[PDB]
Amino acid sequence: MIVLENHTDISGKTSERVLHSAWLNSHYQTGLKNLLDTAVLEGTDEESARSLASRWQKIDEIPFDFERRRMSVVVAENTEHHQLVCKGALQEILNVCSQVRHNGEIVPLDDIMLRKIKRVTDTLNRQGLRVVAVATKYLPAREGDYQRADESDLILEGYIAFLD
Repeated sequence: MIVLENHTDISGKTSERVLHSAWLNSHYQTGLKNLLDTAVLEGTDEESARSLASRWQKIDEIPFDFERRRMSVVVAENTEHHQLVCKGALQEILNVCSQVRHNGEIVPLDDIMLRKIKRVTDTLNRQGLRVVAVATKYLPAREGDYQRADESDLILEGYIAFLD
C-alpha cells in the first residue's frame, strides 16, 4: 500500500498548506487517476477534506499529459480570484516555477533556494520516498479556458512524499 508519509515546505518541515493544496489537486483532477493521489486523499483528515471541498469550487483543469508530466486544477472560493494548483515530479515542476514560499514570504527561486530544494529532495529520494512537488499561482478570474502555457511563474510550495 502506498502511503502519504510527508507533506512539507521546501525545507522539509511539515506544512498543512502543502497538504491542502495537494488534496485539492488530487480531489478535482480527472486526467490521470493514480495511486499517489489516492494516498493523498486517504492521508488527509475528513474534517479538512470536508472544509476544503466545500470552500474551493472547481473552475477548470489543465489535464495530465505524458510529455510535460504535470497536472493542474484551478479552484475558487469566490468568483473574483482563482488558485491554480499544479503537481508532478520535481524537475518538471521546477521547470515552471519562478518563485518559492519561504518562511511566509513569496521569493524568487534563486540559486540558494535551489540548493536547499536539491538537498531536501535528494535526501527524501535516498530514503526510498517518492517525491511529488506542489506549486501554485494566485490569479484574477478569467472567462476563457486554462491552457498548458498557464503553468508558468508558479510558486513552489513544497513536496508530498510517499512510502510503499
